[PDB]
Parts: sequence; structure tokens; C-alpha cells
Amino acid sequence: HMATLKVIGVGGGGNNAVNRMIDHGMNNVEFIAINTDGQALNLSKAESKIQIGEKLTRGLGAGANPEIGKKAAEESREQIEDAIQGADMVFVTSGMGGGTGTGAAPVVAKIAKEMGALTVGVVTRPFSFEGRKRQTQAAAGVEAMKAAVDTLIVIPNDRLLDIVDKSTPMMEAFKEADNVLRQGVQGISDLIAVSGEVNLDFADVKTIMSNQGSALMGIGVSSGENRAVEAAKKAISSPLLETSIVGAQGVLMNITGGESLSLFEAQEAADIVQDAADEDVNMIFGTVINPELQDEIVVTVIATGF
Ligand SMILES: C[C@@H](Oc1ccc(F)c(C(N)=O)c1F)c1nc(-c2ccc(C(F)(F)F)cc2)c(Br)o1
Ligand SMILES: Nc1nc2c(ncn2[C@@H]2O[C@H](COP(=O)(O)OP(=O)(O)O)[C@@H](O)[C@H]2O)c(=O)[nH]1
Ligand SMILES: [Ca+2]
Repeated sequence: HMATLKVIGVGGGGNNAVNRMIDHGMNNVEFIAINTDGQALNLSKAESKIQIGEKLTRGLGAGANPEIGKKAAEESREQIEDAIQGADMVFVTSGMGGGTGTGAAPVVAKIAKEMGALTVGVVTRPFSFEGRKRQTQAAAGVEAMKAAVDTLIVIPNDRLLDIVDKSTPMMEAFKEADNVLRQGVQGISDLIAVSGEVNLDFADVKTIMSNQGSALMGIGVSSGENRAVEAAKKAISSPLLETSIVGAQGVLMNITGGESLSLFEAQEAADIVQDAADEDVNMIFGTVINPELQDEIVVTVIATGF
């Protein structure tokens, strides 16, 4: 078994995220670009492009109307089905609060779910500076997404205002939000490709992520003294995500280190994650020894079930 991964951008923000992943290059991942706006879609370098709702919008965007996004996706349901064929895991990325993403992303997610793919949404909420209407439309989108996916990761754009200085370019801030999806997809790619000393596979991912709701995901990297505790604390901190680890009922956790990775430090790291989660957490723990590493360790966590 080698899980087929597809990453689907829906609407402007979603396609912005996909374009940055295409720019980096991600081997053994299929990228799909979905939009109402034909002009925007023509500029995408995704190898699979679906212009949705041409009869409805005449090739324009949805004008921030989620009903138009929804009806566009429904018009083009068969083309979406065709593009998703063969997927074992689908990431649907979209900015909530507009028209295309808000309306179409839940339709796309439900199609993926009903084809049997493990369906993960990674979505943003609008900045408060965009106003109450955008925020209310986005909230309805988030709820529709939660109903349609297996697991949802939500990034409030306001959290970007906590990690910038007064001069940080807008595009640099956007790259930070993008990195959540990109590093997530990279983690799954590594999990499916590499054989761990304590091995985790795609069935473990499904146990933790299938038919859940909101999730915390994070990665922590440290070296030197107290590296295990530091990396584990960083992994569970995830300042861009609205979901916290507190009370998590399911956890998939991996530790990657060099030959020096000690049993004592593995316990330290796992205890940090455990102490935060629910008393009866279903925790699946993995370990990889990468001999090319020296003093670095990397802790990766996804936490579900709240
Ligand atoms: C770092 C990677 O895990 C591994 C990589 C490489 C491996 F060899 C092994 C292993 N122990 O077999 C392993 F668990 C990983 N990826 C993830 C992960 C990544 C992304 C998500 C998602 F889908 F975005 F939410 C969920 C989980 C986790 Br927890 O751990
Ligand atoms: N973080 C981030 N948020 C974005 C980006 N583009 C758009 N957004 C957010 O996504 C929301 C919807 O915009 P957009 O996706 O362009 O609308 P749609 O094409 O109608 O789905 C906006 O209100 C913003 O909050 C982006 O590149 N990065
Ligand atoms: Ca593995």
C-alpha cells in the first residue's frame, strides 16, 4: 500500500496556498485547483484545474456569495468526482468568508469523503479588519466544512497579527499560514514512505483522523539540553490554530531523532503530550531514527476528539 495524496485548493485563498506548494515542489502529491474565476485559474500551474460554475458565473468569481460557490460546485459535480478518483487522502484548503471557498469547499469535501478518502480541511477565518459580514459567512462555512470532512484545521487570520512586527510584509505573513498545510502534507508523505523503528502507517492516521472534528497539529524542533521537552512543548503550542490540545481524545505522535535519541527523552516528550490530553486518550506513538541527524529532534503531533 502507498497512499495516493491529493491537495485541492478551492477559491482564491485556497489556490494561493496550493500555488506556493507547487512552487516548492512536493513529490508524489497531486495538486488540484478549483475556482469559479477562470482568469485566476488560467494563471495556476496545477496539473489538474477545474473551472466550476461557468453557466452560473460566466467565468467570473462568486462575488463573495457562498450560494454561488455552492451552486457552482454542484453544477460541476462530475468534473470534481473525476479529478478526485483514486485518492486515499484529500486535503481541501480554502479561505472561509468569500463565495467560492465558503460555498464550494464543503461540496468538494463531501465528494472526497463519499469516495472513501480520508478528508482533511485546512481553512482560514477572515481578519477582523474585513468586517462582521465576512466573519459570519466564514463561521457558516467552517460549520459546513466540519460536517463534510473527517478532520478540520482552522487558522484564524487574526493570529497572523500576533507573529508579525509592524514591517513584516503581508506576503511573508501569508507564507506562515501556508506552512501549516505544507508541513502537514510533508509529514504524511514521510510517514507513508519511511519505515520507522516504531512504525506508524496510514491506518494509524485514519484511526486518529477519520470522522472527527476540529484538530490541533504541530511540529517542534530542538537540540541541546532539554531538547525533548522543548520540542514537545513547541509541537503542542501551534499559535496559528484555534484548537488547543487540552482534552484531546485521540493523538498521533511521532519522534524523529538521531542515533542518540534516548528512551528517557522519548518518555519526557510523550508525557508532555499526554499530560495535556484527555485521561482516556487513544494515543498512537511512533519513532524514527534518522542517522543523518546529529543533535536535532523533531516531535510531530496531531490531536483530535474534543
Ligand atoms: C512526522 C510524521 O510521522 C512519521 C514520519 C516518518 C516515519 F517513519 C514515521 C514512523 N514512525 O513510521 C512517522 F510517524 C507525521 N506526520 C504527521 C501528521 C501530518 C499531517 C497531518 C494532517 F493530516 F495534516 F493533519 C496529521 C499527522 C505525524 Br503525527 O507524524
Ligand atoms: N491567509 C490567507 N488568507 C487569505 C488569502 N487570500 C484570501 N484570504 C482570506 O480568504 C477569504 C476569502 O477570500 P478568497 O478565497 O479570495 O474568496 P473566494 O475565491 O470567493 O473563495 C478572505 O476574506 C481572506 O480572509 C491568502 O492568500 N492567505
Ligand atoms: Ca511509516
